[PDB]
Amino acid sequence: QAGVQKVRAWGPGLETGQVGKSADFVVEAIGTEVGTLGFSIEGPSQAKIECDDKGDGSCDVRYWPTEPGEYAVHVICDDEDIRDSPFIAHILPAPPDCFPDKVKAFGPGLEPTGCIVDKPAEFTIDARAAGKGDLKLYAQDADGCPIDIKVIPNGDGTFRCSYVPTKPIKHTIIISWGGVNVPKSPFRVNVGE
Ligand SMILES: [K+]
Repeated sequence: QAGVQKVRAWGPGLETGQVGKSADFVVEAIGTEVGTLGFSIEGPSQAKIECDDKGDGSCDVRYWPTEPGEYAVHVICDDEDIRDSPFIAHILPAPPDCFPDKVKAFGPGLEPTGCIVDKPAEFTIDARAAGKGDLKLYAQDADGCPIDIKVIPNGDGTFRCSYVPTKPIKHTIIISWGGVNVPKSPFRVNVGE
């Protein structure tokens, strides 16, 4: 097994976030089982890290940095860090004008079911209630491939998004605002076909 990468972590919490909001990311395991893994956090607060198994070979991991600054996120497979562990995340003070919980995202292209290969998967993002922030999307299929999402701002605080899935496998989409995961996200989408 010197040719295959057993474990992948990706998402906003690996890079960034905001005091008082949760820092979230996703971990996919192929080789060993999902509860085989450890996590620890090094930083200016004793953020409590928490793994949440989705049953499909992946989990939603999230922690709560109650202090601004630089945290080291460790993702461990048999007492060793995985490829890019640790992860340095810079947590920001909470801006008084950013509201990630208010972002709402929806569309056939974010639904668990119904999406089919080689056809456009579409959705919208409505940040009109969400105050000042940066939109950032992270997206991978289960084979670990990046998914390129077209995102066009309508201008009014609303976004048309689309991708064309290429294989009948899981595609996971994470949406963040102000560097913080939005409610309902990550979206696990079976591209059937
Ligand atoms: K790293």
